[PDB]
Amino acid sequence: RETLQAYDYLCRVDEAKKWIEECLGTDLGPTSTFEQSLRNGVVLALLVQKFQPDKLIKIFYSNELQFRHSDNINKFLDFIHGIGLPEIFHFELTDIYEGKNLPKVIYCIHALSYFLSMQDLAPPLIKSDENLSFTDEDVSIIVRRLRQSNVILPNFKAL
Ligand SMILES: [Hg+2]
Ligand SMILES: [Hg+2]
Ligand SMILES: [Hg+2]
Ligand SMILES: [Hg+2]
Repeated sequence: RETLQAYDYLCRVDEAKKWIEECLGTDLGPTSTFEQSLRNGVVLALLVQKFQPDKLIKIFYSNELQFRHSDNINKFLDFIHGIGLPEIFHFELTDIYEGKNLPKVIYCIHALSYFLSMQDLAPPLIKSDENLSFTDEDVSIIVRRLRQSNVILPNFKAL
């Protein structure tokens, strides 16, 4: 069933969101729109900054003029490649910039969080509460997205 699959994925997104919220110490909006909110690269770039306090990272989020998403996105990619993590754990610019594989981005955040907490450089990702749920609207939206793509959801369990 697509609904059950949608339910599963929404919990993974919620877990990734909560982990970064805890890391950035800030509120990051609804889970149903979290993936889309990552496309401009700001949040991921802030994650980098946090782990590289000795480096100044120019992050762009101007509301007066359009900024280059890839600039913030490449900051995150350089970081996950720079710490030597396997390519299988990452995502590509297109996946997030064009939103062609947002779940991969979420999987990437899960992977990163595991490696980092494992090296205890950060608190661990936390499995969603068992009673954690979402509105049918949010779930149906996920189902529609799955019906519009050929994307296959990543293997979170194996993490
Ligand atoms: Hg779930
Ligand atoms: Hg965290
Ligand atoms: Hg933008
Ligand atoms: Hg990653």
